[PDB]
Amino acid sequence: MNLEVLCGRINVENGLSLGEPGLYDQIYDRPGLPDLDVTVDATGVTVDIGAVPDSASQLGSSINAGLITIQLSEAYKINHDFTFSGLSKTTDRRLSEVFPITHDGSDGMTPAVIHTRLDGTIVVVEFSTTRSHNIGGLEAAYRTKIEKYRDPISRRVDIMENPRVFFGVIVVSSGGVLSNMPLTQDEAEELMYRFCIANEIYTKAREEELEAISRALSFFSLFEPNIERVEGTFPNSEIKMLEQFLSTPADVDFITKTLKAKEVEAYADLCDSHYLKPEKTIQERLEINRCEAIDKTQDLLAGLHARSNKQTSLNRGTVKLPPWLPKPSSESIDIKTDSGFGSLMDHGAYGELWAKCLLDVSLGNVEGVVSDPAKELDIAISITYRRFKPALSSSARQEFSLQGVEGKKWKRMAANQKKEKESHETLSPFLDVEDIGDFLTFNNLLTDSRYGDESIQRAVSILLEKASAMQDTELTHALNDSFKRNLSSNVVQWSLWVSCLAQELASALKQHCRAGEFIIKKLKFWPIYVIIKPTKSSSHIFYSLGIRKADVTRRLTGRVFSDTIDAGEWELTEFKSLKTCKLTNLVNLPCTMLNSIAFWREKLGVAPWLVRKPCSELREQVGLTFLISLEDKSKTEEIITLTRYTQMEGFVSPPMLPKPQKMLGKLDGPLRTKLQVYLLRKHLDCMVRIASQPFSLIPREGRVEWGGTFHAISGRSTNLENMVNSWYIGYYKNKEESTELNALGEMYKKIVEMEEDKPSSPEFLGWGDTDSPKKHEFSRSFLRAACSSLEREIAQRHGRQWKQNLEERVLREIGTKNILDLASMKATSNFSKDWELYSEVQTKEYHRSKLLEKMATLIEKGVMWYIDAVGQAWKAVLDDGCMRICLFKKNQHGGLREIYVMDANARLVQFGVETMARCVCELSPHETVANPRLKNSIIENHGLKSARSLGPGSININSSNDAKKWNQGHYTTKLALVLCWFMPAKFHRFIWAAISMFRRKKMMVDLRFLAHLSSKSESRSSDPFREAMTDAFHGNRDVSWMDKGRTYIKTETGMMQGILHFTSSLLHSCVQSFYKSYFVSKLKEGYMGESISGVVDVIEGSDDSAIMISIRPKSDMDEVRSRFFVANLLHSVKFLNPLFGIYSSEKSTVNTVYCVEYNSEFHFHRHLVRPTLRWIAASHQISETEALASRQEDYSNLLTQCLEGGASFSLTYLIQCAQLLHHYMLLGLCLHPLFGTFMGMLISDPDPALGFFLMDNPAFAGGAGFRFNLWRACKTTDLGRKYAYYFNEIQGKTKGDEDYRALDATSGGTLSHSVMVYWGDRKKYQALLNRMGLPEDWVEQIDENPGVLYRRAANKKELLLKLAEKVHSPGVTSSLSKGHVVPRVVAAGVYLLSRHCFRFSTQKASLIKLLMMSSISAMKHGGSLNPNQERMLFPQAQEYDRVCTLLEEVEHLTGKFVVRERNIVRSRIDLFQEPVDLRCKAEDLVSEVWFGLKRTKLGPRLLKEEWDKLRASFAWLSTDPSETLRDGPFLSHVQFRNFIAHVDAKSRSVRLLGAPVTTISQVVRMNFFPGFSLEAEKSLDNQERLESISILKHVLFMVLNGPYTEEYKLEMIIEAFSTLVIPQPSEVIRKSRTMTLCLLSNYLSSRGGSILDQIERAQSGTLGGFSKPQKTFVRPGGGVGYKGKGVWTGVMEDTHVQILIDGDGTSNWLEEIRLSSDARLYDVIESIRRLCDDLGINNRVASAYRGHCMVRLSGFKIKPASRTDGCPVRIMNPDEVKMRVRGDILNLSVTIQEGRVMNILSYRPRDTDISESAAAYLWSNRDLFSFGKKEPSCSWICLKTLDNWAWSHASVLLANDRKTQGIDNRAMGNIFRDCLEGSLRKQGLMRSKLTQELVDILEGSLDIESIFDGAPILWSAEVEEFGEGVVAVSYSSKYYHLTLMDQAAITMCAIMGKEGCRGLLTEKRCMAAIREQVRPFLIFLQIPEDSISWV
RNA sequence: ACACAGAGACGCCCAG
RNA sequence: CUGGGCGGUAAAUGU
RNA sequence: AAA
Ligand SMILES: [Mg+2]
Repeated sequence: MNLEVLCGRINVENGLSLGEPGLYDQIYDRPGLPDLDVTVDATGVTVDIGAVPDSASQLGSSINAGLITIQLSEAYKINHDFTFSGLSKTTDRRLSEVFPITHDGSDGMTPAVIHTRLDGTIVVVEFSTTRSHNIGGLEAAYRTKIEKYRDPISRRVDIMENPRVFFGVIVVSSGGVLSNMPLTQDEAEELMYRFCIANEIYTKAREEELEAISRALSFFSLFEPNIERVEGTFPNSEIKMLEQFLSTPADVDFITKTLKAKEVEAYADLCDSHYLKPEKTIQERLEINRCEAIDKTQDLLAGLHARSNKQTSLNRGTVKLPPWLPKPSSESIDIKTDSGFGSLMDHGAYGELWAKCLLDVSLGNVEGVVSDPAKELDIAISITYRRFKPALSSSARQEFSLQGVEGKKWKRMAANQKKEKESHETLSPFLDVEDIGDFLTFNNLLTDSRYGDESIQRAVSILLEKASAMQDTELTHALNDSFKRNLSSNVVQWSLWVSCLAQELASALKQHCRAGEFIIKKLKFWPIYVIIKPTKSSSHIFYSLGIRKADVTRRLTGRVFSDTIDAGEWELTEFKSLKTCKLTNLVNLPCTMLNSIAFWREKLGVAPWLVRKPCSELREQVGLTFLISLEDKSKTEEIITLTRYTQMEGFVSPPMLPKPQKMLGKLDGPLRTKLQVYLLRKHLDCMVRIASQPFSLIPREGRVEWGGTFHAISGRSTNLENMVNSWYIGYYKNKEESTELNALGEMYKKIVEMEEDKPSSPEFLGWGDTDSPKKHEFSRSFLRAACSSLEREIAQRHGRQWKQNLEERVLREIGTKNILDLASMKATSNFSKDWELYSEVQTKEYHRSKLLEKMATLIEKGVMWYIDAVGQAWKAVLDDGCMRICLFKKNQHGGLREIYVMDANARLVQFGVETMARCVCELSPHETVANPRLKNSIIENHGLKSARSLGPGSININSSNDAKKWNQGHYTTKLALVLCWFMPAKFHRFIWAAISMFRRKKMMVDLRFLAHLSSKSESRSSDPFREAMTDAFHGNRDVSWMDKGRTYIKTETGMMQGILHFTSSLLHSCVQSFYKSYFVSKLKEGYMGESISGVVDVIEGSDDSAIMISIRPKSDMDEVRSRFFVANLLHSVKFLNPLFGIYSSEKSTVNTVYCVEYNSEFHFHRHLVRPTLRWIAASHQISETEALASRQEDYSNLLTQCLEGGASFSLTYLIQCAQLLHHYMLLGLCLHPLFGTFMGMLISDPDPALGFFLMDNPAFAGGAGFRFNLWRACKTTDLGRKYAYYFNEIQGKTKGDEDYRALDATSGGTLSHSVMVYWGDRKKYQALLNRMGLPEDWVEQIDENPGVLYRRAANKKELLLKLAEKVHSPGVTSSLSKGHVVPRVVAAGVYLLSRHCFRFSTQKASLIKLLMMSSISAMKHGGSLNPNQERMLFPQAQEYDRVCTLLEEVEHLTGKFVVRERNIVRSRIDLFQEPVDLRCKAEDLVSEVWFGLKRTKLGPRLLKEEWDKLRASFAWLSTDPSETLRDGPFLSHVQFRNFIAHVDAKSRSVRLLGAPVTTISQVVRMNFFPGFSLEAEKSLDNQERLESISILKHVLFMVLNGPYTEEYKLEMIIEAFSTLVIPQPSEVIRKSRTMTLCLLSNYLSSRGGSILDQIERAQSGTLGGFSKPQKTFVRPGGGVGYKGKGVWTGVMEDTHVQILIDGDGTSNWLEEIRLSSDARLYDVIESIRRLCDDLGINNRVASAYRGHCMVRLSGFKIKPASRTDGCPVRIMNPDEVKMRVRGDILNLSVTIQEGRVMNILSYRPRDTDISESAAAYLWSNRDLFSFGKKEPSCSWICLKTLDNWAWSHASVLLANDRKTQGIDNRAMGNIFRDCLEGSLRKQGLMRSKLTQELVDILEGSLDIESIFDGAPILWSAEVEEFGEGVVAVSYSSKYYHLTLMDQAAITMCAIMGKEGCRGLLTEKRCMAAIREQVRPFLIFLQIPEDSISWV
């Protein structure tokens, strides 16, 4: 029907109305039904509509014969949208548009139809249907639909002017129609007919949260893929296997037999492999092992030498660059031919070429060789190369073509063929690697060059001193001098000119040249000339070097450098080649060398400010780093990398021997470089040395240390940290390198090798159990047992209802997904049927498209929910029959990895399974890849459990594991069985089909690879894979994985890398749970039927795993038997691992005592080591961005990540200096002639996002972010004037200057003005935009409806707009193109200074022009920032000021060297936290004001107040969104939203590692340099005026927690508050102790008057507390949880509220709300939500009260009173207050009535708020307060130690009870004893005070004593536990920071004896002559003298 | 020179 | 043998 | 007293 006539026949009067319900009934007779054929599939449901039966009543004319399609998701609401088909205009609007904003929370609610009438009236009609036959049901539905809408519509119309609205509702059932809408009878009859058809079709076919749940549930209920088609298509995809796996139980007898067999096999391997039997001495055993290792190394060397040329002596250079080190000079080109050019030609073809090259340059035309500054200066304020063609004689061309400059044309002749045949040769191990050996130990790299006076050093020093102007202390000068000394060196200058050469080559990389011509160019500073012959930009580029040979002042020593040809006066070099990938390391060379020098000098103990000769060890590390960076080969990295695995075996304890000869499987391979031969020889020597003897464990007092550590490459013995960091030297290589076509055959070899052996019989692939499986089989019963064990664990931890919660979570996570979430920049494959066959796509080019294009078509098709697009993708995959995969290579710091790109439909299908697997993995207590908090929890908390259960002196045993081929080896049926086991039986079909689609993998190959492959039919070659591939492609031989003439490789086994990550993690978790259950079951038993006591902890990731087991022995013999038993248990795992599909790798290290590694984190007892070299190396991998500020912020992020790995602040400062040098070099330092003018002009105006580089304070360098440095710069230098002018123009006070104003604010609090234009990907990005076809006027459409940038959005055009603004994002879309960032940045930096390439935020101007415009600019504004502007711009400026004022306490380099702290743990230092007074968020405030949706929890009155404050800040703001755009200085709402969202405070948390732990002062004193203390010098006058409240908190803590009576405490509090001055309170909504202190001071001073008004104003109208408190529940080590039934009573916005709460165990919940007066309720709701989330209680728990009330409240959302859940909302003097002090609690208690206590404020001092600076401030004012009179005060009130006579007087006070004013007895003694005990434990002596069996789920031949002889005994060592759980317990004492008894213990230890004290605390023994002196300390210990027994 | 237990690049398209 | 015109790829799953 |  129509709506126009229906709305026209409605008369609307002024106001609101509801009409009267008109009950309608059927009148005309009804025909039966048209034909309604309905079928269901994955696409949808098809509704075939037949012909309506004919009748005279014209019923059925609305329908039309045909077919109707409905998607599966919305099949639940079929009656509603088919009975009411039509009659709706769609484009559903909300109440926010036509009605104004009321801020009631009901704005998000929208009706079905909303009609703006032709005369302006508003009519809203609501539809409702029901399958009932009673009139009462229709009346109930009508009343419900009336009442759920009447109240909010009334509230909306009782405010808007001239309201004329009408509300209607239509209820249609199968028995009648009830509606207030006047309708004709025929309309009712046709609606009845449509309802009958709708419910017939439904019977035949059968809040946003609830809608998503219903949609997902309906989809999974109606989804039915044909199982038979899957079984006919995919192998081993029968549901019978799944049903059998879920049906039959396990066979326990088979499990027992298999366990016994594998146990005896493991025992046999352990006994025979490690030479256990017969009896032998340990020395004999290690000698036999060493002989075996020597034999294996020798036969490997012989086998490697067999397939090689002999070639004992060979001439080659590992470094291609010459060792020249010339002095820098000016940029003046000088030929200066003195001996004549004639002496050059008669020295070879190189001499002829160089003579002919220099002769042309001698004949004028010097332009092009050196840039002209004049031309650049006149062009900028308003790339020419010197090409030449020499003679090129034929012999010269031949000799040059030998090097490969023109190798294609000169390929035929015999010399080039000989060279090509010789190139394919592998060098021999016996090559006499001699020069490399003595180059490392003896080199002159670290000798000072005495060059620190030239122009480059002058420029960098000028820039450094300009950057360090803000911080002008002595420390900065010392660190700058150290950096300059590092800069002045031979290696650094060599790297500088090498990097200049590399930048020049990268600039000249893309310059096409004709045949026979070259380019000559001179470097800017050094007198070095290069001749460049460039080929294609992707291909090689050639160069030769020439020097005067009279200007080479210095030269590096060593023979590793390549030979240089001498030609008379000039020295020349041959033609070498590089690519784009190899230029990365050459550019970043000087920064790399500076970082390495600083890092190793700091690590070797040399202080930065000292000057010493270099050590022998230092030169080895720096030379090795230099050689590795220069050679840049992939094979060289592996040898150094495997040193970690071959060296980790030295920690293995008895009875296992260290066997590093397992690593020979990867050391084999070709050796094409001399350096690789040297590294292999040193690796074998280290292997032999490791196999000879293990590492020595020395159990000293308490601590555990390892001895005999040494460096792998050079046999020098070092510390442990040096070895761990030397394990990672191989990371000094370019991670990304290009792949050539003769390569890439290794990938296909890795793919096909596993697939060759697949068991043909499928009986052991899930069908049945078997022992001793093959390379792919597994046992079903073991999987059943593991799944049952993990299910038992989950049911134990997460209760018995975990399955239903998991189902609801899965449905919620899958129901809310849109297509726009899936769209991203990730690539996808276009491989299809037409690409399969060759010889038809040979003359075509294959390309990969982004997922954005594939999702844009789906979005514009008309689907938005992800749950709608799964069916089409699944059907398309099933029809195609195979998953289609593309391949490429990802190069990493390790072995090569194959990466699988995936099709779009396959990705869409895989997303849901990945989501389900993640949801299942979120519950496991062992898995860590989805629970990142667990990896730092399981390892650290093992010590606590070991100490708590077993007791003190436990012995730990650990094992670290890995997997050979995790991606391969896994048959997908196992994963499917596990997932279906862990699911509630409704997802089973979908998971089974989505897994079964995997086993038809078809992987493409490169088309050029096949194009070169098809030409050749004979393979030759020495490897079988090439012959097999050639014969299979040509069809000569037949293989299963590839057929004739196809472009795809077909496999059947394995899962790809990462595609099924979470499912593999779940399987690994099941296996580890089974292992733990088996281990504890066997640990219950013991040797000879004993009972070994211990604890087993297990942790795992994707493939990595770790087992930690600790036991406690009582004697020696049982200790040795227990350790042998544990060795057996840890050795059986590698034989239990063939069961399932694990196949544990060779890199696993087993049976180590006090060490365990997991995810590259090494725990060595209480010393935690993290390799920081891997982060220091990666400190220059910046990303391409639109602005320079983003480059600086990326530098800051990399520096922070480097600091978090663990490094001193001096090292961080030096790394920041290196980053500054790198940035300034990237900004055209050595590529543009006008950089000197640029810096000389820039030093006047330092400006971030303009060219200047800000630098941090040396004391605190990495913790502070970029905003802190911006704030310091704005408050220190002239940047504040420009920022003030910019912000004033933003305010609108200063108008004009349309193009001068800055609007775009980059993330990080940096508003920007300009952006560079020239992007290489910009044309590609434009093409990408063209091929998707977005609307052009997206900004015009987004300004019309701005409410889509703040909501989820539902309209299709809304989604198109959101996608359009997603593509046009400034950062992500333009930056994720990626590539080799550094070479392209270098190439663009040759013209960035002087060329029009910057765009305003349309004239394009140079950087110098931008500097001139900024000169005629805000520099003339001359105004500073006011506190309002600073508070708006920096929302955390107070924390910045506090940190800065604390920071300047350290300004001088004075300190003492101390012993290094040997207890390293992690920490979480919180700083720069979110402000408490801000009370709101800008974006949330704007969203709530403009669109009325609940973002912030602020009431409408507070919203009005904050809006008035913001309007005071910004004048052009207004409630109407459209008014703000034109009035304000903004172009579009996108820019406004970006500007608003960018400037908002974010909390900054650092995670330092070091000694356990103001705290900033402690971490800046300890971590400045290891073994050194910074020793800050404080100023007295600062802390009293900066934070006087901290002194008050200190005094309050030391008074309340102290030995004082209550009256004395009251008087002390009164006088302390009277003496100090406290600022006035600030209004906050979050509870704070500072505000309570201010209120307490104002109350006791009585200055504010009515204290209740002040309290309610400070807490924003909130008053009250607990009338009946809640009884406490003792918590296991924490504050007592308040449980029971209680009441919260108070006032809130002039309303007498009363809240009833209840809780049980975990949290409290709302029970009942009683309120005095309704008035406005919404402010009450927001206030009570703030109270609830401040006190931690929840609203989700349902209430049992079913009685009558006014409204319901559930989940902090208002609900109609008809519904039954949620909390009911039923409506029901300053002289009385006083001071009351409880135990460590202050309260302003004021009882409401007699019989109960009513307190309204709280304050408990803690252990944090104690400062030594506050104690010193109290010491200066010792006579001011009353505490200076007696001895307990001035020592307990202040913080100081106790003197000898002082503690003697204290002891004689202790001996007698006496009576002293407010001093007390027996409690002062308690705190004294606690302080003395804590002081005792710090120095030593006194020790710090501190299951899923398998059954319910289901000898003595060795000498032992001899095989464990010669080993230390560990139970007699008394070694402590490790982990942060133990460490944090020892600091739990409240009086930890007390020095009141340290000197007492120092004096007592000497007089008593180190062993004597321990005997005293155990046996109570002492001798009399020292008893006379320890008797005062015996009364301090409160131990009687008659009890202690004398010796 | 680069890559590789010899699968490739060492310019490509034209026009005469 | 000359002469003219140039543009690529590179990017996978998760927190 | 605390999340
Ligand atoms: Mg592995």
